[PDB]
Amino acid sequence: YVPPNLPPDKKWLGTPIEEMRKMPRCGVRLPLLRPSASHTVTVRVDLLRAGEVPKPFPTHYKDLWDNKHVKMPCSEQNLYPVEDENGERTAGSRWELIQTALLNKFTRPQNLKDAILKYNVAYSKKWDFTALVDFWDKVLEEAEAQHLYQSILPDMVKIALCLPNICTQPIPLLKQKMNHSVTMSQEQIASLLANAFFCTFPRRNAKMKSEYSSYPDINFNRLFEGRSSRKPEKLKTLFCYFRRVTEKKPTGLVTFTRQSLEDFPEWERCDKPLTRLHVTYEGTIEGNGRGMLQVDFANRFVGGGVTGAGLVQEEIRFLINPELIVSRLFTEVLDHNECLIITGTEQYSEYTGYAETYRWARSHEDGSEKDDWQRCCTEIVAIDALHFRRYLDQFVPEKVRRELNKAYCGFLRPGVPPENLSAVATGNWGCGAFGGDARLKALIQLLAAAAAERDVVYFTFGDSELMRDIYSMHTFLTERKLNVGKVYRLLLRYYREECRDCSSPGPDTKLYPFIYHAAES
Repeated sequence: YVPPNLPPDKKWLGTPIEEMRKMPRCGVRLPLLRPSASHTVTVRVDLLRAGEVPKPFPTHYKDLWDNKHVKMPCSEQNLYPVEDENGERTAGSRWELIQTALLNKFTRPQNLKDAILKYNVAYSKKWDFTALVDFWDKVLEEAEAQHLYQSILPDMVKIALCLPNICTQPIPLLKQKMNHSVTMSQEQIASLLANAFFCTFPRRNAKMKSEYSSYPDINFNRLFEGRSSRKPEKLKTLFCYFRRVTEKKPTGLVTFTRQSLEDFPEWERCDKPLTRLHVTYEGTIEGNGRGMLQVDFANRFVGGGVTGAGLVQEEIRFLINPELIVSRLFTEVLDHNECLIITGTEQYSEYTGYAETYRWARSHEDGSEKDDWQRCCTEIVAIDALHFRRYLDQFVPEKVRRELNKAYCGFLRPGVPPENLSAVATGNWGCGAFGGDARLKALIQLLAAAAAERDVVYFTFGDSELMRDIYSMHTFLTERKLNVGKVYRLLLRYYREECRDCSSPGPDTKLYPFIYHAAES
C-alpha cells in the first residue's frame, strides 16, 4: 500500500477550517459567575461591565500567610531583620521597606538594582544585572531609555505598590491533585506581574531549600543576569506589555483551572471514532487558531524558563500573552495526570524568529471578542510532553499511554456536549529538544482528541511532507472505519513487532508504513 498523490500546490488538507467549531459561537451559555469550593473569584461579579475595570472582592485587603495561599509581599507577616539600639534583631515590615525602596528616582540602571536589593539583601552578591544595564544603556537609544525611567518604571512602581488595594483576596495555591479554578482581573494580574518584575514575592528565591521547591520561579531576577542577547528582546516584549497596561488599565478577566483525572480510558477498548482534521503547513496556533483550544507545549513547571533563559514555544507564548506568567505564582509542578487551562489572556506583542533568533516585532492589538464573564475568547492548555533520552523509548506502550492520557486530560471538558466544544489547535508537541517523533505525536493527539470528541486543526510550521503524511494516515484510518481502540492496538503491535526486540538506534520500518501494511493486510 502506497498512499495516493495529493495536490502539490495546496497549503492545507482535510476539513475546511471554516467548518471547525470555535468560540464564542460554539460555547454553552455561561452560568452566573460565582465563587464556590472549587472556584475562587477575586472580583465583584455584580459590577462587571464591558470596558470598565473590574472591582476587587472583597473591598478591603484580607491576608493569609500560610501553606495554602500565595504569600503576598504586602502581608504584615512579610518581615525582615532590623538592628535595634544594641545591635539585636527586631522584625521590621518588608512591605514598608519595599515601598520606600521603590519610591525613588531611577535615572540609572544601578538605581533600579539598588532598590531591588534593599528588600533582597541576601542576594546582593548573587543577583547579576548585566543584562539590565545592557538593555538600558546599549540596546535602547537615549529617548527610549528616558521614557523607560521617567514614565514606564514609575508607573510600574505605582501599580506594584497598589497591590493590597487591587488584590484584596488571598490567592489559593493550585496544588498537585487539586481540581480548582481561580478567576481574576487583568488589572490584578498587572499588579502581580509588576511585583514580579521588582522581585517582591517573599520566599520564592531560595535554592538551598524552600517551601516552593515544587513551583516555578515568579520573580524576574534571572531576566537581568548574564551576557545573553535574547534577554533584551524578552525585556522589550515585557515592557511592551507594561507600557500598555500602565497607559490604559485592562478591563478583562482571566480564569486559571488545574485539571486532574484519576481514571482514564482503557484505550484498547475505546470505541470512539476519529474526528475531523484540518492540517496545514501555513499559519500559527495563536493567529489562525483564533477561538480554538490552543495547545501550549509546556514544561511540567508551567512557562518553562520564561523568567530566565528559555525562549522556545512555551516561553514565547508566555511572553506575548504575558498574563500567563502569573500562573507561575500559584501553579504547582504538573503531575502525569494533570493540565492547566487558562482562559482570557490577551496577546500584547508580535515577534519573529525562535530561540536564538527571537525578536520582538511590534505591539499587537488583540481583536478577540469577550465572553459573558468578559474574558477574551482565547483558551490555552499547558500539556507537558515527556523528554526522551533515546528515540525508541517513546514507542514503549506505557509511554504511548502516558502521552495519550496527558493530551486527553488537556482536551476533555467533562459534562459539556461535544457540539459546544471548539476544535483543538495544535502541532508538533514535544518534537524539538525533547526528542519526540512528530508522526507518532500527531497520531496520539488525534486519538486524544477523538476520545474527547473534538476536532483537530494541526499546524506543521512549514513541513508540507509532514502535512501530507498526517493527512494520508488520518484518511486511511477514517476510510477504513478504525475507531480509537483499533488504532491504539496497532501502536502496540508496532512496538512488539518492530521496537521491543531491536538493537539499533532506529527500527527497520517506520510507524506509518507499518500501520498501512498491518491494517490493510
